[PDB]
Amino acid sequence: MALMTWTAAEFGTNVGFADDQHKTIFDMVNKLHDTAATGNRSEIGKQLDALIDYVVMHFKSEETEMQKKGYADFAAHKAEHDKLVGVCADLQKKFHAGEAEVNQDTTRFVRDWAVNHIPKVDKLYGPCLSA
Ligand SMILES: [Fe+3]
Ligand SMILES: [Fe+3]
Ligand code: NA
Repeated sequence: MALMTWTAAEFGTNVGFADDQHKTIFDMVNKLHDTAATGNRSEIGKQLDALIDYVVMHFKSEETEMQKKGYADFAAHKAEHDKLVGVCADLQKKFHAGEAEVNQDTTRFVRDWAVNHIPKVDKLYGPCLSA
């Protein structure tokens, strides 16, 4: 049972690149979720690291477009990104020190974050970025 399922109704932004990057995030989170129910710590870490790298790139992609187009709520939206990047960096620090584990609570938090962020934050840039 996949943790996350993308639909257009719930998550579509009317912005092609963003919808595509979102669908990749959901697939990479789903993979990490399944791995996080095991004790395969090396595989957990590789999938965690891949997912974080991709998310940071997604945020940059959204920010570069918002800023270039003079989107009204760019700085607020970047602030929400930058707080999750700080949480991700802190988790990588603790995980790669052997001080914290990644488990299905970790991936449920990323789920919770995304399923709030996409509809309530990302969908707001649609009109600007699809114009
Ligand atoms: Fe997004
Ligand atoms: Fe965003
Ligand atoms: Na995300």
